[PDB]
Amino acid sequence: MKTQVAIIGAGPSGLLLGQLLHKAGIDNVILERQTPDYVLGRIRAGMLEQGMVDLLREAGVDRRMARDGLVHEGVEIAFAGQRRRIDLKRLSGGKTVMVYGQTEVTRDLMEAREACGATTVYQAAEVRLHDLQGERPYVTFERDGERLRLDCDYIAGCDGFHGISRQSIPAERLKVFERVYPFGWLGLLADTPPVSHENIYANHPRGFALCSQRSATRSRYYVQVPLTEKVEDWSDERFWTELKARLPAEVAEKLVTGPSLEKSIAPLRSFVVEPMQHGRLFLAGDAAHIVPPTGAKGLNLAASDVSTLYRLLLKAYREGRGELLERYSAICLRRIWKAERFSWWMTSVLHRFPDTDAFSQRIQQTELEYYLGSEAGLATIAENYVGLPYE
Ligand SMILES: Cc1cc2nc3c(=O)[nH]c(=O)nc-3n(C[C@H](O)[C@H](O)[C@H](O)COP(=O)(O)OP(=O)(O)OC[C@H]3O[C@@H](n4cnc5c(N)ncnc54)[C@H](O)[C@@H]3O)c2cc1C
Ligand SMILES: Cc1cc(C(=O)O)ccc1O
Repeated sequence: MKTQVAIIGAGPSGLLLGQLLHKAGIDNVILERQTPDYVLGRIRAGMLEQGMVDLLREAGVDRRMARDGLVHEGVEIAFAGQRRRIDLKRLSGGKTVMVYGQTEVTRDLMEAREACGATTVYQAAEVRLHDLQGERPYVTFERDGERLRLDCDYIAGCDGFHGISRQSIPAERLKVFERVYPFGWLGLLADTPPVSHENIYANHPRGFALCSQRSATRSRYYVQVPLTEKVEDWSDERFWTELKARLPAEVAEKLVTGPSLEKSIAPLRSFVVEPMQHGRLFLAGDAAHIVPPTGAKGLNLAASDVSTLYRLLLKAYREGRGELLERYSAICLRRIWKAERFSWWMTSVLHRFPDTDAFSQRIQQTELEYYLGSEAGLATIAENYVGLPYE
């Protein structure tokens, strides 16, 4: 097989890059280890920045999102008996966020890719990269018993955190920045109407809680839990009871509960690798970095990475200077770290940390009081929440 850009992974990163390159005229093929049904089996929600929204329109996959998508002009933070709404639209200057799940985005992208007949190879196992600093890089994999080879000019590592792409770079070339938080999120997806038309973050002494949406008949809730916890010790019953205890009464009153469609515990991690590339290999999305989901930034960061790689690959294949591709890591990392900072801040002020002292609690409380009580403070949250202007 011959292509111009070999893409590893058919997640939202790889698919979006694939479709963007398609419109541009750049040949590309995607290799996915799992099956389409499995990738779509991944039930992850989604809050979208306008940057990602507009990027889906440019890729031509905006029709269904324009229909099923839900716009939020604001978001709520609850703490210390208070409920404070952040007017995102007003504070950021017209900008908003979009409720549209990653599962839907991934579906939409697949449909556009199948519809246009672009190349995608699922069940591609033992994926291995070759000659990365060489001039004829190539990929090798096995499906249906046969061993194939995909020749290429460039390789896009969009194979997520546990992908082979990052592990294909010599470790001596990479520096890893990592923070593991002492808690996880116990999440529950239910076929119930959301308690609020905007999302609600809650800092409660018992722990963090989050009320979120998917459709308008499907809700997504989280409560922070210790990593000592196992999902089997948490009935739907126990979940709703804890969630209600961590919410304002006037919210818990209005809360429609129900059976769990999905119930899982997710650990919170920060992760960044520098640089994000090696020769003809470019990492994007979870392959390069992880954020705690408190900021809802991982998928949006994946988008910005892909947007940068797409536009550099354009100026490369067109203007014959595949040298601007050296600027990939520096450009992405500037935005990645700003996302890591906000996601870290959000996590730091909304969660309860073990073995913290009285001073830390008061500082956390004062952080919320100041930033939610100041027009400037509110603006710093808002502009980060909707997404800072692209680079
Ligand atoms: C609970 C939770 C809530 C979140 N909420 C938000 C939110 O509200 N807003 C937001 O912007 N982000 C959110 N995120 C972040 C988002 O889910 C991820 O950042 C996003 O999935 C990253 O996409 P990706 O394509 O880079 O990686 P992935 O989605 O993991 O895709 C990687 C693909 O590559 C495949 N693959 C792996 N290894 C190989 C291999 N060797 N060979 C071939 N293929 C391979 C995988 O099967 C997979 O299909 C949330 C995350 C979690 C866990
Ligand atoms: C607001 C938000 C929502 C989700 C979700 O919809 O699951 C995850 C993380 C978030 O910060």
